[PDB]
Formats: sequence, C-alpha cells, structure tokens
Amino acid sequence: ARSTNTFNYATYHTLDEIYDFMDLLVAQHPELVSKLQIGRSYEGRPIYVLKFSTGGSNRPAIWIDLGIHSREWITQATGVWFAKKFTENYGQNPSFTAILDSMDIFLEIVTNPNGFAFTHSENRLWRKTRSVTSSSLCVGVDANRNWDAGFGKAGASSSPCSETYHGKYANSEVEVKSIVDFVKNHGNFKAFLSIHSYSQLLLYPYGYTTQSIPDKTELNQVAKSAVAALKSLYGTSYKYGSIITTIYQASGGSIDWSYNQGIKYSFTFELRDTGRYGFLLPASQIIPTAQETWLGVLTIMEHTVNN
Ligand SMILES: CC(C)[C@H](NC(=O)[C@H](Cc1ccccc1)NC(=O)OCc1ccccc1)P(=O)(O)O[C@@H](Cc1ccccc1)C(=O)O
Ligand SMILES: [Zn+2]
Repeated sequence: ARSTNTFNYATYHTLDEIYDFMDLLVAQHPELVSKLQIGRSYEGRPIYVLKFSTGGSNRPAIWIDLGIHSREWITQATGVWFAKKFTENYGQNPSFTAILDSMDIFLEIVTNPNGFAFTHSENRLWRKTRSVTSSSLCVGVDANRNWDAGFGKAGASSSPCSETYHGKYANSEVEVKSIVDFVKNHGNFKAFLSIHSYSQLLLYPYGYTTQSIPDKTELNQVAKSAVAALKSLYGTSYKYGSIITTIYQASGGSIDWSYNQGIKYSFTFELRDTGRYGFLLPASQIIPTAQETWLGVLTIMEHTVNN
C-alpha cells in the first residue's frame, strides 16, 4: 500500500482503499492508465472508471464493470486484481499486448459505491442501490433491472421492497445513467462485460425474452472457448448460455441493452462459487478466482480484436 506492488490482493478492501489504489496505479503507470470520473452516485460518491490505453484517439474499446450488485464482493476484489494485471502484462503477454496496442479498456471496479459502502457498514448482503423511494421505507433499486432493454417486463418487480425492483423508469438510477451516457457518447465500444457472482456461469443475451439473438451461434462458440480456457487453470466448471435459459428470466439487464445498442460481444460472468459460500466467498479464493477469470476474459477480448 505504498505501491500497488505491496497492496494485498488476497483480502477484501474498503471503498477508501480501492479509491486510493486507483490513484496509486495511475501515478505508477502514467502512460497507460488514467482515472475518469463518469458521474456521482445517489448519495454523492464519485463513480470512477479506469482507462487503459496505449494511445490513439477514440480507439475501439472494451467495457468491463464489476460490483453493480454490492454484496458480490469477489467481483470488486477481482477488478482490483485485473487492474494491476493489466499493467503487469502489457509488454510481457504477447496477445494482451496486441489487444492494448489496438484497443482501449475501460474498467469500472465499483459500479455501485453507495451499496458497497453500505455492505461494509450496515448490511453485508445489500444488493441494490440506495435511492430512496419516499413512498416506501424500502430503499434502493436493482441497478441490473434498470436498463432500457425489455424494461418493466417479467423478470423484474414493481415493488420497491423487492430485491429485483426495476425503478420508476429506465435509467432512473444515476449509476446506470452514467454508464449509458458514457458508452453512447464514446460510440466505439466493441465488447461489454458485466461481472457478477455467484454461480459460475457465462451468460449472453437475452434475459427478457426466450427468442434467440441473431448472433447466438457466434456468441455460443466464444462462450464455449472462454469457459474452456478458464477451466484449464484449476478445473473450475462453468455452464454458459443465454440468461433466461441458464440462470433465469430477468428484464432490464445491462447486457441486453448493450447488445441492443449494437455491441455484439455482450457477456456477463457469474463468478465462484456454486452456493457453498455464495456471496461470502473466503478471501483465500480471491486470487485463484481472479486468475482463472482472466483467462476467460482474455479469450473474449481476443475474439473481439480479431473481428
Ligand atoms: C445469485 C446470483 C444468480 C445473483 N442473483 C441474486 O443475487 C439473486 C437476486 C434475485 C432475488 C430475487 C429473485 C430473483 C433474483 N438473489 C438470490 O438470492 O439468488 C438466488 C439464486 C441463485 C442461483 C439460482 C437462482 C437463484 P446475480 O445478481 O449475479 O444474477 C444476475 C443475473 C443476470 C445477469 C445478467 C443479466 C440479467 C441477470 C442478476 O440477477 O442480476
Ligand atoms: Zn449480481
């Protein structure tokens, strides 16, 4: 913590700790990474995105966000390891070097900071944002039911008290609108990855309809390859397939929106485990989870570079 080299990647961190880490990675790798503020949360916290870039102007780009659901702590812990990994492998890893020599990567480690801080202070199992519905005593909106793709349809709830409550209208949550404005404005995103836990699944569109996506054949083959690369390290098994078919029906999910904006490689990872620890995954599993997930993410980015 006097350098990202001495930061402890094998434990779970607080919001102050992860925000300070982003400042330190940018100070140590000024030619590769920068910190962008893309918005403010409902209670006033900055929403930051790390940009990894070799140069250029508006290059094709890859989006990755983690922590949209705050109790899924392995996802923010995996994102901190990804960020260091990126600065360790550029130059060393030949395909990763080749991706970053043609494209940029945007990494949002804490997509829901109010929920995150709330999981450290009052409820470890908090999922939603902290929007206050003054109609109810129930707080927050499920930010992964707030996107404008099948919004309001089966797979989300109209009660503010539901864990799956969609909000009063699409993009009502500022932490969803912040991504939406930034991605649309950028205009050159090629892949959109949103990481969750748990279940060990690789998911692609759609969640709000049983109809197949036009590109189902291609995405199924990328998912198949990505899941094989991941299992190569420690034998971890993943299942993959469309959201509605593989976990359950869900409307207003971010991957369905991005795919409908024309971003073809739209995938959600559900990380470890399959329920034995669930959201409370032991810290001794952070680095093995991050390492095998990298192999899965790298496979998809390779495919995106190549076509
Ligand atoms: C446990 C894991 C499946 C996470 N889900 C959750 O945390 C859910 C939320 C919920 C509550 C009530 C009713 C329905 C759903 N709650 C929950 O308790 O999960 C139980 C469960 C696990 C496995 C299978 C089936 C059910 P996750 O948030 O990662 O799942 C994604 C799936 C998804 C990804 C991408 C797009 C849409 C949906 C999501 O629900 O937003
Ligand atoms: Zn989730």
